Amino acid sequence: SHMREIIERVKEKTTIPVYERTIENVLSAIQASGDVWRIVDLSEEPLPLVVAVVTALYELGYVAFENNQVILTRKGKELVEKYGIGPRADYTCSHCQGRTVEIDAFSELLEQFKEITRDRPEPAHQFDQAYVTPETTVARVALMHSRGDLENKEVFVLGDDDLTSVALMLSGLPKRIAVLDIDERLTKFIEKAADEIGYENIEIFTFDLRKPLPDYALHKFDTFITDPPETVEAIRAFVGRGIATLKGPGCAGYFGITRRESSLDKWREIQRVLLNEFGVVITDIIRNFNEYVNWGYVEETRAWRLLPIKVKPSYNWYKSYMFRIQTLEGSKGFEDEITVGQELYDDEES
Amino acid sequence: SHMREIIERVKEKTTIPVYERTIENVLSAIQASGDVWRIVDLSEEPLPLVVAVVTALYELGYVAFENNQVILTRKGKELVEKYGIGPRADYTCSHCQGRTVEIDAFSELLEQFKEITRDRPEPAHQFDQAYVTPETTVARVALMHSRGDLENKEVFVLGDDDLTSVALMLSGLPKRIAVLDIDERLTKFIEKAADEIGYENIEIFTFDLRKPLPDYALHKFDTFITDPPETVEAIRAFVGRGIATLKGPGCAGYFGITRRESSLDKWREIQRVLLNEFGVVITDIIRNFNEYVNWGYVEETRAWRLLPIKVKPSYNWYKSYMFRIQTLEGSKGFEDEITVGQELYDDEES
Ligand SMILES: [Fe+3]
Repeated sequence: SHMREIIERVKEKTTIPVYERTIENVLSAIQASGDVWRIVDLSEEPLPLVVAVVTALYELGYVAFENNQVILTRKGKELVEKYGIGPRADYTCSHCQGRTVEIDAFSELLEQFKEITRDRPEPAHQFDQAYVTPETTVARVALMHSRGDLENKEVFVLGDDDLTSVALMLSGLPKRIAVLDIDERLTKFIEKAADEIGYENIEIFTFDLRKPLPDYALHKFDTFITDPPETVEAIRAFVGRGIATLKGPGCAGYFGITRRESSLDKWREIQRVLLNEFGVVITDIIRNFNEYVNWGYVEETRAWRLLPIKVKPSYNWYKSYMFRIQTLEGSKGFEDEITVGQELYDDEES
Repeated sequence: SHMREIIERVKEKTTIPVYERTIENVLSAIQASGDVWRIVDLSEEPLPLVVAVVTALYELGYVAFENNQVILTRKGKELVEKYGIGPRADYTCSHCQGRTVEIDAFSELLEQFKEITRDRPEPAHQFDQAYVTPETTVARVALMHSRGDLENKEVFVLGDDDLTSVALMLSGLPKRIAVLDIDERLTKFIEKAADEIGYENIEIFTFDLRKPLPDYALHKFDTFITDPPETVEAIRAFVGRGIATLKGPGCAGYFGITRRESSLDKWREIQRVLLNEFGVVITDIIRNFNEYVNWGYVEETRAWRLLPIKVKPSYNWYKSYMFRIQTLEGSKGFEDEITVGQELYDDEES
């Protein structure tokens, strides 16, 4: 009863749920790659859970670390063989990078975005607070336009590390754009890009999000976009605040949810929030739509700290799914005070 | 108050919910195409609802029918300018048709599936009883394998007009495949294909789906795939039964849901069944992944019957979204006897 032993070992190391499928996913990934960052990517299990699993595996003799790779031992090869776990294949589409949309027609926008963002603020120095690639940004415009959520729409951008607002301005599509960010380096940069483009229908909000929305944000938008912190409670706050900015039925929201930091037991809870507390409908969930830029900022992670391989990731391993929602009769957002501080941003899953 | 008048007119014609966004979707579609089947495709509103809308628009002076095309009158154009409604754009990826998966690595499977099915049972002559293209079918295999849900897995195929089991047999991936279908022309053909391929791990079930699952199907599979009829009650039944065939947490379901026949209010109800009745998580929702073959079998539709345009579709206009779900701790299917009748394949959404 090999698998049962592995499961119990991993459970000693985390409170995140552990299933056989968990082990299997990791095992499958390992056979495809020895790179820890890719293992996390391919397994689509949360980072701390992969670290727990890999640790449990090593402890029990199933894996080794050799020439800086994570690898199956003789005993490991027997294990995957016994359970019929093959290496994880992938067929992500090479032109759209799995995004479902192609950006050929936004070639000029892409280029103008890369140029204008030459000296954008540098990212915060954590792997999970990076901004998305330019291609992601432009692919988001493409998506949102193709669903009819941009042209002559009033669009609210809640947090804009990504500089989605800049893209939106270069698109010429919206009627107006509001951005909420207290990062004054961001909002200043956004202003400058606006002045440079001559775009007049942009506004900067700086209210406290923990506080009820002001009357100039409440029910005043057609579409919002946000990237919430990966906790249920932050998703409720950020997405629910986004929903509360919407006018009424027929409006759209876009946001990112990761497999890197949120287990599928957490995803279930997030989905029940959206469908029961808010009463909206999820119209799209697109795997790895969002690709985050990698600067090697992983040195605080347990993966870096406590595992013997100390190789930085060599590609944009950190990706999130695009969720699209739409409002309907009886939909609602989250309008209460957000009464938890920095604890909003972490949970039991690290 | 133009818009409010149109909404009222449309509500006289249907019990499906009607929003300003509904009208907008349609109007947006009309400016992109005059082909009624394309209008339904681009608007992503259900067929009868689009009919209602077009009819209302026509009655109120905003649309006309000319050269077999649905077009805007002068008064219509003034309507869309006033409300800022532009033509619907689309950026679906050319290479993968939006599926997120490319099938170049499956060129041999594709060729073999087309050859082996040259003489397949001809479709039922209902636009919505069609089977999917070969490319759809191969793209499903790629998708399901990329998530680790095929290789040495036991796969339950509930209804198989699409002949997925045949693709799956040619792929060589699963440990075993069971198909439930009472259309003996199909199951016979599946047997013929299995014998021709030499595949021995295929089984045909024919039990009554309304009756509780037998002990040889209950909790015996790793993955199921089904295309349910589109009513809340039928998705509860078909998807729920598929879930009751799975072993436990960590198992996968794949099925199709359309925008053609199910309003987004309906999708909300559907996802509440999945998240609250079954306790499953939706890991992917990919628009138009499934493309159905068109043979012009639309003569029963209101669209055909009552509009002055009488052109048959010139392309594969009928498409559904791919949902993937995964089981988790506390997940459950639908194990009860179904007492409701054919009443299950019919809803007020026509
Ligand atoms: Fe593609």
